[PDB]
Amino acid sequence: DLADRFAELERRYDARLGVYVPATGTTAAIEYRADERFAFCSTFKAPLVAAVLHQNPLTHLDKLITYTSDDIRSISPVAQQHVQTGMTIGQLCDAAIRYSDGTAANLLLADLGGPGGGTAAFTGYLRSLGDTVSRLDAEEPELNRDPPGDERDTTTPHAIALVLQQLVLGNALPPDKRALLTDWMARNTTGAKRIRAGFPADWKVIDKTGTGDYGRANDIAVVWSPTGVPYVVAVMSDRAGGGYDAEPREALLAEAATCVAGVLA
Amino acid sequence: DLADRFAELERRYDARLGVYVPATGTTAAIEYRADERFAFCSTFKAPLVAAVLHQNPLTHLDKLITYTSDDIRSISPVAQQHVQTGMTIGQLCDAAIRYSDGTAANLLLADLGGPGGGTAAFTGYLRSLGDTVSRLDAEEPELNRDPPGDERDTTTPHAIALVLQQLVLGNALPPDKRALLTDWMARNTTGAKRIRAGFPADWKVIDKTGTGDYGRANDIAVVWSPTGVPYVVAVMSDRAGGGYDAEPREALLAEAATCVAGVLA
Amino acid sequence: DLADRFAELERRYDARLGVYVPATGTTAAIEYRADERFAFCSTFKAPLVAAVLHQNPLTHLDKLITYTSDDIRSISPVAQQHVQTGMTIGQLCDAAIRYSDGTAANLLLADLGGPGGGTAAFTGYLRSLGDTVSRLDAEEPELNRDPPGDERDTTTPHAIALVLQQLVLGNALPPDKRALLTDWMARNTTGAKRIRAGFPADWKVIDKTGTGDYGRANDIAVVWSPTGVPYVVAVMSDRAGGGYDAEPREALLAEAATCVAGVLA
Amino acid sequence: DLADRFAELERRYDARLGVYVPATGTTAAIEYRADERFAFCSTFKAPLVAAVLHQNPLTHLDKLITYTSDDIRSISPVAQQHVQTGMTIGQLCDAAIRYSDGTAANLLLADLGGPGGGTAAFTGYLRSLGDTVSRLDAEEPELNRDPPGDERDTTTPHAIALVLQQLVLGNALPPDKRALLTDWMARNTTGAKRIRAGFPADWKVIDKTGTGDYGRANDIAVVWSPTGVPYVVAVMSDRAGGGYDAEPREALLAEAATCVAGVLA
Ligand SMILES: CO/N=C(\C(=O)N[C@@H]1C(=O)N2C(C(=O)O)=C(CSc3nc(=O)c(=O)[nH]n3C)CS[C@H]12)c1csc(N)n1
Ligand SMILES: CO/N=C(\C(=O)N[C@@H]1C(=O)N2C(C(=O)O)=C(CSc3nc(=O)c(=O)[nH]n3C)CS[C@H]12)c1csc(N)n1
Ligand SMILES: CO/N=C(\C(=O)N[C@@H]1C(=O)N2C(C(=O)O)=C(CSc3nc(=O)c(=O)[nH]n3C)CS[C@H]12)c1csc(N)n1
Ligand SMILES: CO/N=C(\C(=O)N[C@@H]1C(=O)N2C(C(=O)O)=C(CSc3nc(=O)c(=O)[nH]n3C)CS[C@H]12)c1csc(N)n1
Repeated sequence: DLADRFAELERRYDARLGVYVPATGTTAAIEYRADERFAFCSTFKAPLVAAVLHQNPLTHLDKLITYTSDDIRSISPVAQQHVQTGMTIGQLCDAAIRYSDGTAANLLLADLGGPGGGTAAFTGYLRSLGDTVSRLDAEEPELNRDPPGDERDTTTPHAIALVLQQLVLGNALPPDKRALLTDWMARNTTGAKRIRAGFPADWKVIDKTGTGDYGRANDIAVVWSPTGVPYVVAVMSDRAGGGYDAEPREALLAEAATCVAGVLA
Repeated sequence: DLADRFAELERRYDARLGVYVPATGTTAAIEYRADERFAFCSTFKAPLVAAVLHQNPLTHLDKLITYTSDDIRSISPVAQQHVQTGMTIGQLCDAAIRYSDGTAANLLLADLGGPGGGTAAFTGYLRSLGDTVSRLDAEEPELNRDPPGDERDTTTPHAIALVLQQLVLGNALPPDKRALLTDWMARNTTGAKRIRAGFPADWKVIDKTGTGDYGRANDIAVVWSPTGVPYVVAVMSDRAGGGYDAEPREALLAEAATCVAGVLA
Repeated sequence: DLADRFAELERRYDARLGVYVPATGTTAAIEYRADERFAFCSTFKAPLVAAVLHQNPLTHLDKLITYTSDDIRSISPVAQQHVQTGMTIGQLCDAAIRYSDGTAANLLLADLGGPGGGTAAFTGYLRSLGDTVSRLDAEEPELNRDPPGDERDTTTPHAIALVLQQLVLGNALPPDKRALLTDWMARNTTGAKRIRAGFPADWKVIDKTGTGDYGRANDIAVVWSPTGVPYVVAVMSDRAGGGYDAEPREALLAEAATCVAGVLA
Repeated sequence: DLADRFAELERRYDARLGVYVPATGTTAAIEYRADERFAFCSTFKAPLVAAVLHQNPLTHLDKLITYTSDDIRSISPVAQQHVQTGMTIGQLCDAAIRYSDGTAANLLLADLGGPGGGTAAFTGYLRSLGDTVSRLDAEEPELNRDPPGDERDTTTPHAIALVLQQLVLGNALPPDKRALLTDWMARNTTGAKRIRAGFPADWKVIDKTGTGDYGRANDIAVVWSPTGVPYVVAVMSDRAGGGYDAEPREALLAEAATCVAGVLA
């Protein structure tokens, strides 16, 4: 009867909603269109940062990347402030996660190197995690604009929830780097109205948002109950019936999250 | 399946849990032990203030009540500091609700007058509101200590939820007096870890708690969704099998509330 | 002033105000009528519990005292609830401090034993702390009623501040017992509108209030700066010019504390 | 003696501190570097909203402003989530004040119109209020980065306090519009550790913060005594000797506020 409530939310917001919460020892998985494809949008920036941490000896975080105003593409609140100074890899990681900085993500992808500006290597990083479904094909901002049904730049709530589970709660990264990724998501500034708005204040929430055209609004999160039990929540949505210009509905993700909180409480 | 989650909570906390949320236009009633009896404890102080407001002109709120050190027979955080100054009816209403002041409640009961020091007149007021179930039989502090199974000083989640619905959302009180009751409950200091802890921060919660021996912990609340839609939530619990000294589990009420929030989201 | 502002408070509230803050390494002492005598009222209950703790092994805390309703004099919110059960020394300590229970204080005095119902031995305990000025002569409730100028049941802001400094910050008690006394004062329920109201919330305040006739209102506190630096604050007041029923003005004490906070910041 | 206490705070925090509290009927002005220039940082957003409120009917708040990803050039916690939805003038006012949203302020400056993207018209509004000292020369984020000694984008504690006094306590705005400005500042999310942290909990505080490079940390507030007596408090600081990256010290502002509270108590 959770599917009835999610399909109810879909009706309310004229949206397609994807929800996945991996099973734990105590709780069964929650699955609503969990294996349908949804566009990454900025949610790839969290595993992208893990890709950078994984293949680099950490001192790489201090490597200074310079760029020009021609490189500033999509919402980049931090990169627009540093054309003159450049930004270290660490600052690009910090910016890409906490401010969803689009230029920072492109520079970090470029740092992965290879064809398609780093997107083949980023997909390849996902494969190293066991995710054979997801793919990144374009950079910011084009990766938000693929039409509905196009498999490029998509993940599934199932696939990305499992990816995030390994990155934050599992062993994808050494504890060294794991802590840096976790802290950046914990101090994310873009998620206040999504999964975080749907869980009671005394649950801890770390998350990475994603937003794009066709009313795409995602949030992937790790949440901790007041007793300290972790759950991974992937909530993805789009509103393709409204066309390219369809507006994201953040309240859909908050309400879907509150529904999830009630099953996990 | 909500009932299954409530039974799991009852198991987790060694508690008996009662939940009632009255039906609305869009939502069905939520009922768990909705018609079983649970001890009022201080939850009676919310309708008590309404009873005093109901039978008195607003100007009665300024009447100064004086009392003695002999009247301090229970936890009275506000009245204890005012034996020498006296206290206004308004301040007793404020104290009974916001600080659960025990002496304030006895003075308001006496202000109702009649047999049992006001206890008969308070019950009759509940009866006048359609509450055929509830009964107040003692004053503070005895009304918290009736043994399990004793019908005295008990209500049901169903009955107290319907009482509270009429007081805050219905027309039991004129708008001026209703606004005073709502404001006192809105500024309550005792409910932070109960229904308020289980609802997301962007839901508005006004409540009146109750706590007693036998692990008794209640919380009656009016909550507003972020869209401004009101619901009445009565959550009552005790741990009576664990004896007189059983500790209340506030976290039980917070978790029950999170379960309810997920169904109302 | 500083003395101009305290004397302005005396004008505003038509009161006599005594303030003492012992010198530290960083701050000079604060003194306003610091050596004039003011009535203890319930502030003696904090050193009384220290007297009881010092004289006895912790196991003494479990000793059960029984009493009758004839012993219940003065404001005794806890002892009124336990005539039939009796109370252990520990809960008598708890009640005397956190609820200013007058009956609990008389029983604890009796446990000190000796002439005057324990008041000579309690006085003697203060002398062991270096306080040669203060004296307890009567029990509850008579100790609140001495006329102005009468030296009985009086202390000075100077003497009691240094008494409390030794009990909480010094070594009058072994760390075991020091923690019990400190925890009781930290969880006091009667001081919300006195020294606690005058200090910013991120200053930690532990206190013991005192209230009596002739507008007597005292508060003795240990406060901790946000960086963790402790100060002892004694604020004592009376309004004897207005006679026996002069009302205490709690707001004088909150304001005096705010003045003290401003010099300690 | 207050100036001595401020000079010590300045020593302790390696900071330059400016404090102004306008005179009242009962209290003298408090002045510490009241006429030295400090950078506005985001404290200008409070009179900015006042300017928008003043030269437009209330219904203007419903006007929908759309903007692009290119407009996100500073920390914009609300506006970076509404590139696709737009934001009303009302929502931009809310955001500029409560979240210090940088894009929101730039969009509001554009709504003021005129040369320099609105910076001339906003300064002209300060002139109409009698502020001959303050000037805004740049938009977000440049106005936070001017070097020490540069007069651009600066105000004084004296000037900003007098502006804020007129806006909240005077008659610069009609009461309908005055209440919106007051309410936004009352619900500000950024000031918990500054003037609000330095005042006792029972003082009402509404404020607008500013933070920038060179250790700049400002807070302008209106505070109400427990008696309901209002004061305007401007506290500004920088640590400019420590360079561009010198860290702001919020505790300096809280301690300065505690000093002022002690004088106003
Ligand atoms: C968790 O998100 N909540 C936010 C929010 O968006 N805050 C952001 C966050 O994490 N921020 C940070 C930073 O990155 O450290 C900062 C620092 S921004 C900055 N820091 C520098 O060191 C520097 O050299 N330049 N700049 C520009 C302040 S708030 C913003 C918020 C805004 S108002 C409010 N109550 N919360
Ligand atoms: C004879 O009465 N017995 C009482 C009693 O005084 N009951 C009253 C009642 O219903 N009250 C309420 C309230 O409004 O809930 C309360 C709960 S307020 C509270 N105090 C805390 O210290 C705390 O940590 N959390 N909370 C929530 C105070 S007792 C009074 C009692 C309380 S616990 C226990 N074992 N007995
Ligand atoms: C800091 O003080 N603030 C108070 C306040 O007065 N709280 C008190 C405090 O510490 N209390 C305690 C207790 O003694 O533990 C209790 C428990 S009283 C109690 N416990 C038992 O186990 C029992 O068998 N019987 N009884 C009667 C609850 S509130 C009161 C307060 C009132 S409303 C609110 N939010 N806080
Ligand atoms: C180029 O601009 N540089 C800025 C800047 O954008 N300044 C703005 C300004 O005045 N702002 C304010 C505010 O309203 O006070 C703030 C302070 S609020 C805040 N910051 C935190 O880091 C945090 O954890 N919690 N909270 C509540 C955000 S930056 C913005 C900056 C911020 S810190 C720094 N070193 N530079």
